[PDB]
Amino acid sequence: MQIKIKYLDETQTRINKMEQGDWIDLRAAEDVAIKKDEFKLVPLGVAMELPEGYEAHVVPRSSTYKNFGVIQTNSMGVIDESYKGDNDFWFFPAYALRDTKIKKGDRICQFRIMKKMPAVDLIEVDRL
Amino acid sequence: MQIKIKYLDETQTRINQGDWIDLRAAEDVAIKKDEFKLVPLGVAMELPEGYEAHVVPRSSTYKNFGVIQTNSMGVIDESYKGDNDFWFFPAYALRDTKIKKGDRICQFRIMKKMPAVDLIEVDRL
Amino acid sequence: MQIKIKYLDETQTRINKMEQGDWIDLRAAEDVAIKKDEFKLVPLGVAMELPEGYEAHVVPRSSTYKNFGVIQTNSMGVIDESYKGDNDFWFFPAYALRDTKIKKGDRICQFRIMKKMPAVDLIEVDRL
Ligand SMILES: O=c1ccn([C@H]2C[C@H](O)[C@@H](COP(=O)(O)OP(=O)(O)O)O2)c(=O)[nH]1
Ligand SMILES: O=c1ccn([C@H]2C[C@H](O)[C@@H](COP(=O)(O)OP(=O)(O)O)O2)c(=O)[nH]1
Repeated sequence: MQIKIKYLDETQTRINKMEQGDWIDLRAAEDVAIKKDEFKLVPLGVAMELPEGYEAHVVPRSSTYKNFGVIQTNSMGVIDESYKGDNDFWFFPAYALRDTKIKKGDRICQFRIMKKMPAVDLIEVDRL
Repeated sequence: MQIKIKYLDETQTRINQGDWIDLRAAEDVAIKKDEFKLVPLGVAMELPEGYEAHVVPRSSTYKNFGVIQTNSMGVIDESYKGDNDFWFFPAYALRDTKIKKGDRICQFRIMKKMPAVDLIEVDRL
Repeated sequence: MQIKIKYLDETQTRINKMEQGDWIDLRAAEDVAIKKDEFKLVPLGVAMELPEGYEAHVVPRSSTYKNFGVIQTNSMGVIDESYKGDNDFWFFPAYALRDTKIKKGDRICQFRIMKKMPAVDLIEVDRL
């Protein structure tokens, strides 16, 4: 199956090929400084069309906290197959636990795709 | 396949493919900066056999409410299916905040449970 | 399908799993004290060889916040099949929101396996 990827501009680092199944590192599109106890949506400089029936999950890297002192505010980001527009760029929602500087090109998070959940009928009941 | 849902009361907003599903606050919940509260979602559910639920914030949850989910991602097992097994969102407030009854606060999907696997102890890898 | 598990030493409480595919709790390998607003990588005292083509995901137990006042700084840890060396021990990255103590043996996080994402073609495009 395939992913189509548009970059914000020619200066964004092209990302890893995916012929092995490993999660794929995504990078800051520009310098971002965040003060302690402040929040920033860090641009990742990438828009994607994911295979039909799939979604992507985004979490921080293992060394993200050590190096940058940030947590991801939504825990795990979900990118649906439908977020496939030419302006549908990806962002890492960063809350800083300490004063920090993130530089353009720094790897800041990682993503993989997964099959979206199957067809389900929700049915209300009065008692389990 | 089917999920059976019981709602806490008649006032809870009935929920609603493949997309993750929005869950909502069952009552008003005020949380001060640096304080924690379990936010009731006013739903109990009987998931399909051999499936579990995963619960994460919505993308806009932090912008709108200034809360983070303290367990990162909640796992609701197939076996949490009793009549009193209502779901909760564990919220830590990074600023003073006010959640209102009915506000969408998190979202869930189901996923097949891990395969049968045997843990074997070895003294070296 | 199996997982090979090596323990740090004899004093580590062996980890049992449920026949059903429940997530599996892991424990702290030693007594760890963490101050408010400090970070510690909490050793779990286990190294594992996961089945081929699988990865593990590590999240906190629902009760970890209430019992120990810590969040997991990477949201959800990804353990690849490749992290199967004799000194590839697993850790829970903990940030304390209050002064806390975690005891040796305490069940603090939980894991399951999942198949790795399938081989996919990343293909750059000028517009979506
Ligand atoms: O974010 C979550 C996570 C879990 N639960 C439900 C399912 C869970 O079984 C119960 C509380 O479980 P527990 O007995 O505290 O521990 P365990 O998670 O091993 O069941 O709450 C939630 O409502 N929200
Ligand atoms: O929550 C976690 C996340 C990962 N690891 C392990 C697996 C990982 O391989 C190693 C850190 O190595 P890395 O090379 O910084 O990251 P990765 O292997 O994720 O690229 O720590 C943990 O013990 N706990």
